Amino acid sequence: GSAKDVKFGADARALMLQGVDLLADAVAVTMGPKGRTVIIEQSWGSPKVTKDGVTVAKSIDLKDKYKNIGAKLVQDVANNTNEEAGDGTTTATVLARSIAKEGFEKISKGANPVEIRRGVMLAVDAVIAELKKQSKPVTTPEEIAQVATISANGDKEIGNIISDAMKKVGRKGVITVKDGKTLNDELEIIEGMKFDRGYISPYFINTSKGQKCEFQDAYVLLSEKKISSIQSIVPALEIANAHRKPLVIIAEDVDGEALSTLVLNRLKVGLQVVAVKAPGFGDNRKNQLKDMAIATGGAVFGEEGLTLNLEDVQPHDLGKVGEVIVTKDDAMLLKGKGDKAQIEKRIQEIIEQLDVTTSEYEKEKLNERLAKLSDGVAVLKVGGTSDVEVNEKKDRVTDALNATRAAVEEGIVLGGGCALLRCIPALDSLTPANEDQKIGIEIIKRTLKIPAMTIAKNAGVEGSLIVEKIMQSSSEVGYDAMAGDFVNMVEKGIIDPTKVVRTALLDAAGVASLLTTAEVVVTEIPK
Amino acid sequence: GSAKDVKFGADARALMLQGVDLLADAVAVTMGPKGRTVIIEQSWGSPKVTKDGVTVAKSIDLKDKYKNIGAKLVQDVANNTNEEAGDGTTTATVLARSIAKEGFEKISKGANPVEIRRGVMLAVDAVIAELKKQSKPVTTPEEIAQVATISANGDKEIGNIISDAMKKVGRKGVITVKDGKTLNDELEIIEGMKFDRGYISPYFINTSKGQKCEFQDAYVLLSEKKISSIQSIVPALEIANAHRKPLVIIAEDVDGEALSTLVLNRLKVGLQVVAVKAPGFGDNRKNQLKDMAIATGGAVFGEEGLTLNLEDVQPHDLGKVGEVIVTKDDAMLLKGKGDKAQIEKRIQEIIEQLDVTTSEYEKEKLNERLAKLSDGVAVLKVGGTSDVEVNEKKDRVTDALNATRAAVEEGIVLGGGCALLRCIPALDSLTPANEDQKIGIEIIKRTLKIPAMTIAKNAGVEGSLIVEKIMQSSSEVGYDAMAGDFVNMVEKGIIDPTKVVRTALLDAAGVASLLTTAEVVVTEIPK
Amino acid sequence: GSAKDVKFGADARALMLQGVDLLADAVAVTMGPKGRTVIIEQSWGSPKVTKDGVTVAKSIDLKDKYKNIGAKLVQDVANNTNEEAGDGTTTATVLARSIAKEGFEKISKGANPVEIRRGVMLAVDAVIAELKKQSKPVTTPEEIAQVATISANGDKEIGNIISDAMKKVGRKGVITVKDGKTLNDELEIIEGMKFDRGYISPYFINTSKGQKCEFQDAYVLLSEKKISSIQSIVPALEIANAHRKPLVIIAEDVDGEALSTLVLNRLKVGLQVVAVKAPGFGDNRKNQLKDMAIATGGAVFGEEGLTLNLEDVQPHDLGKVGEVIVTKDDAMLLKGKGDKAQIEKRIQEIIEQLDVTTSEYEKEKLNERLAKLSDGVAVLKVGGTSDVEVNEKKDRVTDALNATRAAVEEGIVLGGGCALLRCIPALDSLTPANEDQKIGIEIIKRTLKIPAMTIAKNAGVEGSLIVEKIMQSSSEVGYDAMAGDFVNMVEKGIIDPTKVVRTALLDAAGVASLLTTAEVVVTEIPK
Ligand SMILES: Nc1ncnc2c1ncn2[C@@H]1O[C@H](COP(=O)(O)OP(=O)(O)OP(=O)(O)O)[C@@H](O)[C@H]1O
Ligand SMILES: Nc1ncnc2c1ncn2[C@@H]1O[C@H](COP(=O)(O)OP(=O)(O)OP(=O)(O)O)[C@@H](O)[C@H]1O
Ligand SMILES: Nc1ncnc2c1ncn2[C@@H]1O[C@H](COP(=O)(O)OP(=O)(O)OP(=O)(O)O)[C@@H](O)[C@H]1O
Ligand SMILES: [K+]
Ligand SMILES: [K+]
Ligand SMILES: [K+]
Ligand SMILES: [Mg+2]
Ligand SMILES: [Mg+2]
Ligand SMILES: [Mg+2]
Repeated sequence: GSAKDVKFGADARALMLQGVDLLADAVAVTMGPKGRTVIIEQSWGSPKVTKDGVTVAKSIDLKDKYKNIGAKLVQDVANNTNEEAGDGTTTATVLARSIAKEGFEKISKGANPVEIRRGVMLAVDAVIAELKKQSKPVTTPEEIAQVATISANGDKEIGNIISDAMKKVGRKGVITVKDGKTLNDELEIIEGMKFDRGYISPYFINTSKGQKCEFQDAYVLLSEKKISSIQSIVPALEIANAHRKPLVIIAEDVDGEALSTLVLNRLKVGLQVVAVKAPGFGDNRKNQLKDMAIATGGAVFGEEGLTLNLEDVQPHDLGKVGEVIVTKDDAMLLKGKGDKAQIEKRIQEIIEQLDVTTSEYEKEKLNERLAKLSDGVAVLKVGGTSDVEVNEKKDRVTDALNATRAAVEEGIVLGGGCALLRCIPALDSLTPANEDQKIGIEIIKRTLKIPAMTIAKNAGVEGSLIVEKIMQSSSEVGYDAMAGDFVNMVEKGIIDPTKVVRTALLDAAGVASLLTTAEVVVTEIPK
Repeated sequence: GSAKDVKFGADARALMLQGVDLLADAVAVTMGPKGRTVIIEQSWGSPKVTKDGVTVAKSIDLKDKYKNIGAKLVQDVANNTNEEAGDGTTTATVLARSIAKEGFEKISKGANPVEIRRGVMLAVDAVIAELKKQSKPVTTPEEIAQVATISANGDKEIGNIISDAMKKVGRKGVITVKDGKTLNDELEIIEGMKFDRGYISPYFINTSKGQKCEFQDAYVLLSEKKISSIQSIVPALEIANAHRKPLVIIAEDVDGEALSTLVLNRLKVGLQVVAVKAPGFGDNRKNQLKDMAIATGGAVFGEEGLTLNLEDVQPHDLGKVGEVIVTKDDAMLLKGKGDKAQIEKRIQEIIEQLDVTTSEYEKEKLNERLAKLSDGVAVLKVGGTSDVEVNEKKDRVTDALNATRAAVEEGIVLGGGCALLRCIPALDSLTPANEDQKIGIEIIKRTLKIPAMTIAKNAGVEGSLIVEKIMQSSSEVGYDAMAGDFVNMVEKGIIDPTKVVRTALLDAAGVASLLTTAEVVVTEIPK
Repeated sequence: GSAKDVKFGADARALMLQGVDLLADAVAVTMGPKGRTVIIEQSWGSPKVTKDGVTVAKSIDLKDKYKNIGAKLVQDVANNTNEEAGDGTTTATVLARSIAKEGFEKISKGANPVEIRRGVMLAVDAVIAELKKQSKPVTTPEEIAQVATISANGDKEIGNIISDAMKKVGRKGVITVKDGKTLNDELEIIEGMKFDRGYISPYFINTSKGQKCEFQDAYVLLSEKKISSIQSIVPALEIANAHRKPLVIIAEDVDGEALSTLVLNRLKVGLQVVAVKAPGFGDNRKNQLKDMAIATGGAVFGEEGLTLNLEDVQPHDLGKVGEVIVTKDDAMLLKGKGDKAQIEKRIQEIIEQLDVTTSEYEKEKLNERLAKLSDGVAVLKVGGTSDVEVNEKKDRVTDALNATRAAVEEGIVLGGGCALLRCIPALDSLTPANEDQKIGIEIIKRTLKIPAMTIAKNAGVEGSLIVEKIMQSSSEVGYDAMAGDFVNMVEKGIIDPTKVVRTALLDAAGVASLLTTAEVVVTEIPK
């Protein structure tokens, strides 16, 4: 319904290329070890300093709508690369700009850009097959540290701390990045079942040094329903007092009558009890209670299908731990006495629940449940003096974690853009179906030198000479742009994940080669 | 009541022709195998790349209201062609522009454009009769693959996957296109009675390998009313326990009492039961329940007319299945033991229900029920690396499905615009009533060369020489613009549906010949 | 989504440096004893005159977005230095401007600004280690007075009054600044437990000379619940009348029946009673009541876990005070007769509660409770003839308290910028890893003379000659810019807190060295 402007052919393609060139020229300055940063103004306060390609891409829009179309398409390239792999967005941006420029140069009257796109995709398939052929799996934690160090702009402390976290909680474990109140980065390992639910009554503290509740070899009473009646808590207290053992009551809530009974028996006769609210909101709360029951060797009272009531409690029905810490903010359970076979069965059930899930919010919850049933979670606290420093370093820590996970799942190739450089003879061994497919294959072949050229150009040297000397060298030798040397890349640690490289190439090609099929561009007339 | 501007004659016709010419020049670049794409800016995000004619047409509005009138009329041409046939909108746009231009050139003082319109419609009737005379029915799945390949811009994989879907679910079956999370396209065939309602309680899972409920040779209890009381569910459980067979209960819902009984019997004694909500949101829900009862050999309980009660259930009253799969999001019934004659009677009743409806939404539900009763449905998942490529390919998959259905229902003619080229002697055999009808017949005769000329022009060659060489050749010889040679069109697979060609010609002519009857154009003053 | 402007390299860096330079040039005029003030217009009335660096920094925003980015970054520096330390924001501003300018000058094609940042942070670590080596603890109240005098722009009366406050309530005690209605500053020491709730009924006044209620050796009845009934107040009156001793009833509230009984007993028969509302809203009210019970040797009635009722009150259950003062607005308790070891246990419990707190709102509440239990609080009332004068002097009093607290916790170094000047040989004893780290070390080395140069430049002398003559002198000799001569800084009292100096240096370096890594700046289009 709105009035439209319509452009045809080379003028529209030139304007779209100007937009692509602006966004890629702003992104490409951040590539490699000698890459620089981009300052983006935020409308609500302090500006953001970043070295992340998708962050620079997403934060650029142009007043010219023909240039903004190309900007949005390269934004789609960088965002798809960020979603699929979590790293390699700058590489994807420069590859997409190169494919778009070389495809725009090759459009003539007799050219068929759709067949050029077909040739581009065939060449990308060949290059991805070569990348999977030349990849090797990660088998040492030193390779993990090298991947996390390269992906964090040569920061060996971030690589070492990610390697330590992955040593402790496992290669497929849960690691969460957050900010820190200290100048230095730190790694905290949370083992057992720790959840962020504190006390219900402050009077339950029996360790005034840390203002916390401390028991050893304690009974555990787990309730799916909120414990309200006094008759629902008297037999459990009777068991816990007749056996002379502490009692941790984890429930949905505890009302005033049961709280008054617990606090009276704590402050008057000296009963070792503590009440903790059940973590979670909804079905995940019930799943976490079942996990705690299996880990502690108890049964959950208040079942909505089994109807287990709190008035007939047996000593075998109660779970057992060998240490519990209850703080005002959180509570943890240590060395639960649950049966190992049932714990393994619950772990297998969680793993099989992970196979059918697509919401990507239930997967995180299930992974957290699996981690709490296993060696635990790792928290990386990122240090700095200001919020802008912490955000800039946290983007790099997230990049290193994503690249390390991709290297774990799919292996490693040579870093520095040399992996794409070693795939050129696999395009030289290709027979095109026609001239347009040949044009597309040559477009991809010329594009395969772009990441190494950009990394060398950011280092202040002539990238074409560097790429020529890499291609004249052996297959193990590439260019260390940090030292400015020609080195064995595996022995020097410059390595990339295979997944990141192929994700960047595929996501750049699929959009740029479709952008180079256009003849007419329709925009709205600006108001 | 708004102030108006009024234009007379040749200036108004020139402005409307400028609008028609702009829209047709933006649409015509997408025609043929060597056609290109159009990028349309979307206001909310990523732009849209398309080769579809009606998408380019509908997305163009002009600030000049006199040009916008012609643009809206040729939009109506493309939209009517899309509604009737689902393909051929670019052909319709270029035919409409040709008729409008030739009719605007032929208006003089002594001319009668209404009689010119009469001659145009008479010529179009002659051409449509010739097209139906020269059409051939589709009798091989190879022709199906050829039609779907030509309609999907020469993609052989889309044509092959549509041919496989149409082999499996039938030539009049249900085939639904949707997006895919994988780079490649896939075809999923859903057989039996699968609906979008999963379980009710997660305790019914007896196969945790895929988090699903798995039974073989199960009883089915189907209820049109909600199952809430204990006495509504106890006799059915008694029958299922006495005969020692599983029981799936498909109802409107299951309230807490019956659900508690079902879960308690599932967990404690080990009763093989599962509860599923009835699919649908109204009358279609009851129709689907009746179809399930006929397919499974049972009866629907709680019927509004028959008044069947759940408190007196017989073993013959329950339906039977050979296998039922109940997952979290869907449930399916396989190998129903219903009577074949009643299934055929229900199928015939559904077929006769299709002949007395025109809402185009109940028709889809009736076709889905017919597919679930006889052959199942097919789902084409379209692959790509980004959403823009997925949408661009999904447009062509939809075009190929529409063209294949049109070819099934009405047959095929020659592709490449040669079918319209072979209808010119039929116009040479006509005798006009007067001079204006002769003018209209000549307008249609000159218009009939336009699609082949446009297809050859987009390929980079001179279209007039190509059209002359086609008309000088045999009736089976046309121009392969993809290979750029002169071939047997049927043997090379370059074929079109007759319905698409005649729909495009009729829809272009009816609006453009009425546009060429105008003398005064009234617009609003732009505020 | 908004249209963006993008700038590259030296032009963007020049604009950002222009913003940094304007903000630092407005802040730097306030540095040192001969610094001047800044008048900031306030939109709701009288302007604000200030000598505080963070106040000038926070109150400057620019219409040019590229200059505003640098202004916001130096504002972040000053705000961080204000939050961690409470002083030294002008020093941090000038250090940040120096690091930003020297880093912008050193960027070339072959330069790597990230490694330059690495060298900057390594040099700052060396300088902070040297500062901690050359620091000495505060051991005399004369040093406290000297620190508070230097931090209050040479006002020896503010330094003397802060030294007296820290003599009376301790160096870790609670000291609160507020305005005064008198031209001169004054210090008020509040001992005992004084809270903000006066009487309830005006008939309780037994000393009309000050309109106050005055008892000596009084019983104290504390209630956690609202005393409302006759039975809830009768036996306390019975024992206080049988022992012939006054009664102070501190409760949540007193309803009409109990209040009528108390007023009738006071007016008719002459009962020495007074009712006081319980200070606080929430858990802090209950904690203050427990503090008063431990201090007075009584028990809290109406406990939510102990359930102690007001109908069985014993003489030992009541607390005892040596003197109570009750006025209209406040009430205080003096010489409570509580057991000393329980008071010490409560004090240690409060101290251990202070170990785990992060809200920084409960921390001041716990500190106020600890002050009301150990040694009272100090209030500094700032004098002046107008509100602008009182605000300008209150800023300096707050600066002096913050610097005094930092000197208590972390020690002192030489004032006048000489402490940073004595850390230059510790950078001369550093071996850089490469050329860019050498550049960063030289940037910090040239930056270390900036505060002394600015202090000397504000005094009207040539700062470079002063800094050269300081560095040619002994390690104890600096420049008194107030007297304008070279003196012994420790013997003249010109000393700084170590924490303030290291906080300013670290906060300036961490942000300026990250600002000097930028190559692209993205701002929004000004609407
Ligand atoms: N010392 C080095 N010598 C040569 N190449 C290096 C060196 N360190 C890293 N690289 C290469 O530089 C690239 C990393 O660049 P960078 O991390 O800035 O961008 P990216 O991974 O494409 O995207 P993103 O901006 O999202 O992180 C990789 O190809 C990596 O192999
Ligand atoms: N290889 C070929 N050689 C010659 N003509 C071809 C070839 N492939 C397809 N055609 C012809 O090109 C036309 C298809 O063009 P296209 O599908 O772009 O437009 P359309 O059907 O008019 O509209 P729509 O945009 O809705 O698909 C048909 O007439 C078809 O017969
Ligand atoms: N008489 C003096 N001679 C020399 N230097 C002095 C003298 N008095 C104070 N100084 C120095 O001047 C500096 C104090 O400056 P000023 O208090 O104005 O700013 P600041 O501490 O950087 O920040 P803020 O504006 O937040 O107070 C300190 O370095 C102090 O040692
Ligand atoms: K980057
Ligand atoms: K088309
Ligand atoms: K100052
Ligand atoms: Mg990276
Ligand atoms: Mg088509
Ligand atoms: Mg100061």
